[PDB]
Amino acid sequence: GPTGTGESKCPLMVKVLDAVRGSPAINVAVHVFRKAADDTWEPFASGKTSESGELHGLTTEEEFVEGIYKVEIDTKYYWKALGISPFHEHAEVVFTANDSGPRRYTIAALLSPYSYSTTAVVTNPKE
Amino acid sequence: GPTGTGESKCPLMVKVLDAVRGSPAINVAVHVFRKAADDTWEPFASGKTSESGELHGLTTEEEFVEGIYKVEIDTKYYWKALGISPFHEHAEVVFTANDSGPRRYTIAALLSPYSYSTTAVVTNPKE
Amino acid sequence: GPTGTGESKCPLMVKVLDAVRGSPAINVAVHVFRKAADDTWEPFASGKTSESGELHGLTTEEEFVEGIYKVEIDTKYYWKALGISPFHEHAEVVFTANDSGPRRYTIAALLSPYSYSTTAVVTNPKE
Amino acid sequence: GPTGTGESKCPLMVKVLDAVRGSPAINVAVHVFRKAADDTWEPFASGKTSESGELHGLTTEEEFVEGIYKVEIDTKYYWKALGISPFHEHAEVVFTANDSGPRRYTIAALLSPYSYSTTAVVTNPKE
Repeated sequence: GPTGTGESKCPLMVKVLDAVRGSPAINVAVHVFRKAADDTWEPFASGKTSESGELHGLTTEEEFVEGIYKVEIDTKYYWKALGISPFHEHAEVVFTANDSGPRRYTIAALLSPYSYSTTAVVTNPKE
Repeated sequence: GPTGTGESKCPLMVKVLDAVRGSPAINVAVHVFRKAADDTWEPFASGKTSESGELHGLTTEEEFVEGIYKVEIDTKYYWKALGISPFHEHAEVVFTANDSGPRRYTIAALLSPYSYSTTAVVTNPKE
Repeated sequence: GPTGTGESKCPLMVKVLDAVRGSPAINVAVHVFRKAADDTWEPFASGKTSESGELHGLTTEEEFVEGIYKVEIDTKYYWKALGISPFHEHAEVVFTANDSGPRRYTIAALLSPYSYSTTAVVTNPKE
Repeated sequence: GPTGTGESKCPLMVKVLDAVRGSPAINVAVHVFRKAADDTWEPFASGKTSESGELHGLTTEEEFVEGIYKVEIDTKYYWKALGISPFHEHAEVVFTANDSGPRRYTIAALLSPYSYSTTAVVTNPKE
């Protein structure tokens, strides 16, 4: 649907859960970078998790080209605002998106102070 | 809404993901038991995961009384149909539901052959 | 020797870690069970996790035969001492032991108030 | 001694486990980095995981000072040897080391084609 920037049929979605409260991790900053030609990391998109703990509308299909991306979840300020001191500075996820035709990626993350898991769920663009 | 048996505003929902394929764990058997008065386990409800890897309509609010329940995910036949031999016979989750007023429980599970994580997300009945 | 029910060779070890504090879980109660004839759970061995979070010397090679064992780790109380109300009554791991050999089974567990991940590390013994 | 860059006291250990095979991950490449002045990543230490999946003797107490270190574990290739196409380029763990002490840091990681969980076990040394 929408082309350029925005939501569209969300080709990239992020979900954060809180393993200490058993609730969605609300208002967590997410920073997406893409591997640019000079090998450095260029800012691709950014956003905060909603009440449901999800971040949609990060990019559109026409913008989400092949490449390597890194999803940075700023987990530390999340715990610090909770008064808890955490171990990691953030949690990043690096991958090759789109090198065999367009896909949908759902990057899910379970959080705890001294531990974290990440899972991706990829699907082939359906109606 | 609906009272007795069925879906309603789903007071108990289950979600299974596949950590080896990066996809929803489809058609996995889920068996829910409740701690009956004689301490044994009585069958409460059952179902299979859908295409989205979720199981809804297990019970209604009026039926989901306080108590201890065990959600059995029959992970082994899941992997065996995939030709993979797994380590656990199944994955169960035991908890005390409703001892402080009604809640909604989303039991999520990430699966792998020799490992598995489970997370619950509980919320207070909203509109 | 010591054999019977003690370290010796250790065919089964239990490791419990605390994901909120970033430390091992000391004094968690663990109760191993074996599946009996009339399909019930007969008490096998038990103990408490040490200050390093590992539980050694539960059974031995001569007594540890092929079958279905159940490792139930008592987490609720663990969290309770910590002044934390957890979601689970406990954590259990149901598996078919031995098969083609006594080998070595390590059961790992990572706990959070609302989550637990488990892993079995079955490796070949030589000493 | 050995100090400098070797076991000795081991302020930082790396543990890599394979959740698909139920075994430790042997020969995974791990590269530790330290955050430098001009906020970049200066190579610190590196090596390969042993047959038990642990990587010992990376740095030592005198050389391991307060700061931001980065443990990047090269998983993609690991899975590749296994004839499995993974989702991640690698796994990294970004953390502030030392603070109030050299202590001991254990970085645990559990891998799957589409997932990885990580945990830091920072415990008090006495030997």
